Amino acid sequence: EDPLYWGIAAEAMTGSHLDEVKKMVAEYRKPVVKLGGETLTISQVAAISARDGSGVTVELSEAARAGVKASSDWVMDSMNKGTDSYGVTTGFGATSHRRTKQGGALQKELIRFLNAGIFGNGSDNTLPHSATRAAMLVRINTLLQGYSGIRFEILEAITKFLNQNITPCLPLRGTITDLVPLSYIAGLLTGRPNSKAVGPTGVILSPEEAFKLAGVEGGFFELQPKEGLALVNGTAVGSGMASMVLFEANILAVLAEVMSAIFAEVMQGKPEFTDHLTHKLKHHPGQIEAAAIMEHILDGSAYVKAAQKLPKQDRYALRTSPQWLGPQIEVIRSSTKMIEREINSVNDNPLIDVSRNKAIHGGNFQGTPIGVSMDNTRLAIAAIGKLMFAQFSELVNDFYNNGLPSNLSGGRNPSLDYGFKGAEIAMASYCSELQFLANPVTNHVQSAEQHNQDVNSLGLISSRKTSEAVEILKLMSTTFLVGLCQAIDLRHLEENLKSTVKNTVSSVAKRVLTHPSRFCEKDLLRVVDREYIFAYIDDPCSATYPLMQKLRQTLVEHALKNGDNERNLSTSIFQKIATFEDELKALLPKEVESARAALESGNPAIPNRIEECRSYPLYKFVRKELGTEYLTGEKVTSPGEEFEKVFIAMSKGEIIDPLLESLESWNGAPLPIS
Amino acid sequence: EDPLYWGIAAEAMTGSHLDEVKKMVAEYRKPVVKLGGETLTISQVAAISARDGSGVTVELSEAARAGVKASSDWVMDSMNKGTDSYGVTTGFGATSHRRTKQGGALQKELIRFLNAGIFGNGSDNTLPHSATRAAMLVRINTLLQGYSGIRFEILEAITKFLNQNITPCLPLRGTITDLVPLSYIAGLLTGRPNSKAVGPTGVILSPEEAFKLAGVEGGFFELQPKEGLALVNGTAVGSGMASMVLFEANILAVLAEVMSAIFAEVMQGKPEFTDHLTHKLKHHPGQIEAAAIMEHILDGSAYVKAAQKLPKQDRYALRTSPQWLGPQIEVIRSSTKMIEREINSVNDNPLIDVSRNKAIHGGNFQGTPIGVSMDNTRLAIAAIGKLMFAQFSELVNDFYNNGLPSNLSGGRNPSLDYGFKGAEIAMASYCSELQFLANPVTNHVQSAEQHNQDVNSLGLISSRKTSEAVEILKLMSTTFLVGLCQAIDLRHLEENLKSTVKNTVSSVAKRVLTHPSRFCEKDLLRVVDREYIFAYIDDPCSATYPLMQKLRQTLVEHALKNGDNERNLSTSIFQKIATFEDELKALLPKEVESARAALESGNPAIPNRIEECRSYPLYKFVRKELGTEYLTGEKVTSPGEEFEKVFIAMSKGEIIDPLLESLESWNGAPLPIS
Ligand SMILES: C=C(c1ccccc1)[C@@H](N)P(=O)(O)O
Ligand SMILES: C=C(c1ccccc1)[C@@H](N)P(=O)(O)O
Repeated sequence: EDPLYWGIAAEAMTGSHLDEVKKMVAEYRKPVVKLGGETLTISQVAAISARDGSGVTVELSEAARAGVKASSDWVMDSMNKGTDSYGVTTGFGATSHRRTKQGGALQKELIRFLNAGIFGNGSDNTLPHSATRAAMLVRINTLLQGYSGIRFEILEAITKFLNQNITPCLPLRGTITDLVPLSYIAGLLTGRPNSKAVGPTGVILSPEEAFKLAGVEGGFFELQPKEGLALVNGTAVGSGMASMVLFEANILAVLAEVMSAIFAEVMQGKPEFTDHLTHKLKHHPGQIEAAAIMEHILDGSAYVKAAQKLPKQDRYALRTSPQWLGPQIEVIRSSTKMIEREINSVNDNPLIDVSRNKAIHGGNFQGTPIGVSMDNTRLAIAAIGKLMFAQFSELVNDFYNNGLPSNLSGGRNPSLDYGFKGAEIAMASYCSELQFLANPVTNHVQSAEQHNQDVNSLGLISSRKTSEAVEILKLMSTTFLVGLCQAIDLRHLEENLKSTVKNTVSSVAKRVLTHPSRFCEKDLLRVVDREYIFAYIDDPCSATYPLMQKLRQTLVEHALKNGDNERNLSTSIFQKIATFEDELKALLPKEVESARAALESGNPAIPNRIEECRSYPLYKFVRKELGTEYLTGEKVTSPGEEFEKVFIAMSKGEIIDPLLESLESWNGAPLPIS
Repeated sequence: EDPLYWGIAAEAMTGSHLDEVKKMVAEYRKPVVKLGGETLTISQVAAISARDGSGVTVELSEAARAGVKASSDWVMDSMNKGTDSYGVTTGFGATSHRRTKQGGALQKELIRFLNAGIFGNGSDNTLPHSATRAAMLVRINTLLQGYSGIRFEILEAITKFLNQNITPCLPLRGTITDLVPLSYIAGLLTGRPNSKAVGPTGVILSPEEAFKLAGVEGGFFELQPKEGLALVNGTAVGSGMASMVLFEANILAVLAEVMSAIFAEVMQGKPEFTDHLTHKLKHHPGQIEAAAIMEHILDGSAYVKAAQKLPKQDRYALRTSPQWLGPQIEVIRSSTKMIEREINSVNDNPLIDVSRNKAIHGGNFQGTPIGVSMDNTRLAIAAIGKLMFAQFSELVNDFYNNGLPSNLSGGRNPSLDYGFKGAEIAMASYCSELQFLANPVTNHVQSAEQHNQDVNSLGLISSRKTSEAVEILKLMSTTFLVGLCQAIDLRHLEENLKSTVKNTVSSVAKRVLTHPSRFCEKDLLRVVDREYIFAYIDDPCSATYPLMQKLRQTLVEHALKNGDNERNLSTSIFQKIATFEDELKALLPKEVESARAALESGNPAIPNRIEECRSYPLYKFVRKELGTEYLTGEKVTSPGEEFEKVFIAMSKGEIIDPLLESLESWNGAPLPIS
C-alpha cells in the first residue's frame, strides 16, 4: 500500500495549520516530555529548550531499555570476538584504514580530537544554552531506538543534566552537520579537563561540580567501544535548533495572518478580498486558510458592521495578503514535518542490527533535511517580513491609510509629534537585513575532511541564520502590532471628535441659519461626514484647513442657487456666512478640546469599537495587560519603551493566548459564499 | 622609489573620470589597434570585439618579434637537449608525473582533451562571437611579450582571423578561469575535425574554408612543444569580456550622472543639492565629480534660469544622487584599471626567461583580478540601476513630480492614457532582476581538477553575469531616458497652456469685473500662477477641478471683505460670480484647445525651453534624430515601439556623442562656492 512511506508523510499534512498550531501550544505546556525515540515534536524540543523555570521534565521510556541493552551488549561481544568494526577497532573518516585493539582508548581519543572548537572569552562564540539543551534532548531520542550500542546509563545521565538545568558549554561553530559540538557533551560525561558547564543561574561548573549538582552518581563515564561515536555522530544540534526556530515560525505565521486582518480593520479595507470564491478558485490550501482566518476576524469586526449600516479595491499589501502568506505557511508546515522526522530519526553510523547480527554502514548523519528545510523556511520568513514591511508602510502613510494621521501621530500638535517615523525607518532596516538573511546556506558546501565528506549539509549553520531571521521577524511584529494598536485608538479618537464636530456644526447651523438657508444644514453635515477629521482637527477653524473652506463653499453654492431671494439681505445666504463662521469659530475649538479631554479621561461619548471586535484580545493584551501606552508628542515616552513591553512579552510566549483567543470561535471553515 | 608598482598604479587614477571616458571613446574609434603586449586598453578590446563593419584592424608590433623567437627557439633547443620541462615533456596539472618524449603528440593531445565543451544545437551554449574576438585579441597580447615560447606565425594567423572577421566557435561554459574555450581557438589553428568557425555574415565554416577566407597560407599548424599550452593557459576569455563590459559600464555611469541632472531639471529640483561645499566636505572624488557634472548641466538650464527670475529639499533619489553614484564610479574606475593590467599581463605558465636560461613556474593563469573586479562592478551596476529605478518612480508619481501628470500621460483624456504605467512595472522587473544579479560569483569556488586547482577565480562566469547586468541597465536607461524626454515635452505643454489660462482669466476678469471687483484680478491670476495645470487642464471649467473652485473662492473672499459695498447689487462682488463663471466657461475651453492644437503643429506661443539647455543634445538626439515620438493615448503607438529606437541606438553606441556634447563646455572643475 505505502512501501516508501510517502502516504504516511502525506497524512501529517491534513487538517488546518491553525489546529496544528493549537496542538503545538498544548504540547508545549505539558509538564512531562516522555521520550521513546519516536514521538518527539518540535513543541517538546522547544519546551525542554527553555531555561525559564517552566518545570518541564524529561523522562525516558522504559520500553526502550531492552533494545538499547541488546545493541550495547552486541558491540561488547563483538569486541571480545576480535572482529573488525568501523569506529570500534578502526580509525575514523578518511583515516579508517588505521586499526587498533584498544577500544576504550579509541573512544577517549575520538572525544579529544573532536574537541576542536573555540570559545574565546565571553559568550559570542558559545552555542546558546537553550540550543544545547535542545541538542541533548534530540541526541537521547536518537540513541533510545536501540540501534546505537551505548549504555542506557549514559542517556539517564544526560536526562539528569536536563532535569537539573546543568548544561555543558558547546562551541557555536565548528560543524558542517555535528561531531565537534556534540563532543563537548561527551566531554562533560567523561569529565574532560577542559569541559565546562553552566548551572541554572549561570555559574560555570567543573565536570565534578556538574555531576554533583545533577545528582549523577558513580563518577565520570569511561566510554566503551562505539559509545563516543554514538554520542557525536548525529544531527542533534542542527535539528535541535531547527525545532526551536520552527515552533516560533509557526506561531508567527498565525500572528501574521491575524495582524493582516487587524490591518484591514484599521485601514477600512474591503473585506471582499477574503471572499472564499477568490481563494477556492486557486486551490492553494495555505491561501485558503489565510483568507478564511482573516475573513473570520473581519466578519466579527465592529468596524465592518458599523460601515455596513451606513476606490473599489485596496493596494496589494492588503488585498493580496492571503495569496502572499499562503505559500509561506505551506513551506513552514512542510519544513516542520521534515524536521519532526529528523528529530525522530536514527541519525547515527554505523547502525547495529542485532536482528541480523551485523552493523549497517550508511549516511544517516547527513543532515540535508535540516539544511534544506531551514534554507526554505528562512526565505519564507523573509517573505512574511516583506509583506509586514509593506503593510506597516501603508498604515503610516496618510496617502494610503484612509484618513489616519501621517506617522500615526498621537498628540494634539502634529508639528511636535512625528509618531512612528523613527519606527518606520527601523522597519526598513529590519526588512532589508531580513532579505539579506534570505540567501541560502546550503549552496556553500566545501569538500571536507580530506574529501571524505565531499557533500555535507551545513544544517546547523542554516538553523542559526533562520533563528536570526525569526528574531528580526519578532522585532517587526512587535513594531507592527504596537502600530496597529495606536491606529485602533486613533479610529476611536476619530469617531468621537467627528461626532463633536457634526453636533457643533448642526447646532450653529440651526441657530444662525434659522430664512431659506435652513436647506443647507443637510449639506453642511455631509461636509463633516465625508471630510477626514485628521486633515483639520488640530486646528478645526483654521481658514486654510478643509473644514472651514468646504463649509463656506457649501454656503456659497446654496446662495448661488438661492435666486432672487439672494437679492434681499433679509433672505441672503451669503449675508449669513460671516455670522456662521464667527459663531463656529467661537464654539467649535472648545467643544473639540472638551470631547478630546473627556476621551483621555475614559469618558468618551462613543465607546472604543475594538471592544466588540474578534481582534479585541490582542489589543486588550497589548494596551491593557501589558500597559503599552498610546504614543504622543505631548508626553516624554518613546515608541521603543513601548515596543520593549510587547517584545519581551512576545519572547516569553505571552502573545500566544490572546492570538489564539481572537480565533477561538472559528469553526475552521470559510464562510458560505454570499 | 616604487619597487612594488603601487605608485604607477596610483598614477592611473588621477584626472577626472569624464576625461578618462572621453579618451576611451577616442581610442575606440581609431582605425588601427597596434598590439605590442603592453598598451592594450578596454576601448581597443571593445573596438575589436565589434562585428559591425567599423573596419578597425589589428596589427602586430614588429618590435615583439625578437623576444617571441627567442623563447620559441629556447623551448625547441631545450627539447633537443633532452631536458625535462613541465607541459613540454610532462603531463598536465594533477597528472604532471607522467613523462613523454613525443612533444608534438603531447600538444595535439592537450587540445583534444581540452575540447570538452558542449554546444548543442543553436547558439544558447555558444560564447558570443564578439567575446571570442575579444579573447583572441587578448591572447595575442599576452603571447607577444616573448615569454611564452610560441611561433610568431601563429599570432599572425589569429590576426588574419580577426581582420577578416572569421571567428572560431567557442563553448559558453566549461571554464573556471580559460583552458577549455581557448582550446577551440587552437583547434581551429590545428584544423581539428570538430572545429567550426563563423564568417562575417554568419555562415559556418570548416577549418579549411576558414583558413581560405582568412588568407592564412601554409596549411594547418602542427603545434610545437609548449605551443598548445601557451594558447590555452591564460585568462583571455574572462578578461576579454570584462573589457567589453567595462567599456559600456563607464559610459553608462556618465549617462547616469547626466540623466540625474535632466531628472532634476524636469522635476524642478533644487540645484543646491549639487553645491560644491556639500561634496567637498566629504572628500570622495566620485561624489565630487558627479555633483560637478550635474551642477554643470543645471547651471546651463533654461528651466533653472527661468525659475530664478520669478519644500526646502527634494527626496533622496534626487538630493542624494551624487553621494549614491560617487562610489559606484570609483568602483567601476578602479575595476577598469585592474582589468587593463590583466589584459596586458603575461598570463601563461610556465614562463620562459631566456635571460636566465630557465622556465619559471607560477600561477599567472589565476584570474582573480577578473573575478574580483567583475563581482565588484556588478554590485555597482545594480546600485546605479536601483537609483535609476527610484528616480523613474519619483518622475511618474504625481505625488512627487511637482505637477507633472501621473504616469507622464500625454493625451487630452487621462482616462484613456495611462502613460508610462506599463513601463514603470517593467522598471521594477528590471531593478529586481538586477538586485539578484548583484550577488557575487567568486564565493562559489570548488576544489577542482583532482584538487590541484583548489582555488580558482571563476573570472569568466563573473564577466558573463556583469554583462547581463549591463544589458538590464541599458533597458532601464532607455526607458528612463524616453521618460525624461516625455516629461520635457510635458513641461513645454504645461507652460504654454498655463499662459493661455492666465490670458483668458485676465481678459474675462477685465471685462465682467470692470465696480470695486477690479482689485481681485491680481488674486485670480495668482490662482493660475500657483495651480498645477495638469490638475485641471483636461477639463478646465469643471466645477470639481481646482481652477474653478479656487477662482470662485477668490471672488467670495473679496466679497466678504468688500464691506457695505457688498450690500448694493451695483457693487456686489458676489453678484458677479455667475457672470464671470459663465463667461469663462464660454471662452476658456476653446482657448485652451486652440493653444494645444497650435503647439502640436509646431506653433507654440512659447518655445520649448529644452532648446536653451545644456542637456539639449540628448533630447534632440532622442526626439529629433531618432524620431522617438511623444507618447499619447490619442494615438496607437506603444511606449515599447519608442523604447526600441533608443535601445538599438544605445547598443550601436550612438548615445555617446550627444551624451558627451551636453558636457563639452565643462572645464572639469566645480563652480565657485557662491
Ligand atoms: C566521517 C565520519 C567521522 C569523522 C570524524 C570523526 C568521527 C567520524 C563519520 N560521519 P562516518 O561517515 O560515520 O564514518
Ligand atoms: C593545471 C593546469 C592545466 C590543467 C589542464 C591542462 C593544462 C594545464 C595549468 N593551469 P598549470 O598550473 O599551468 O600547470
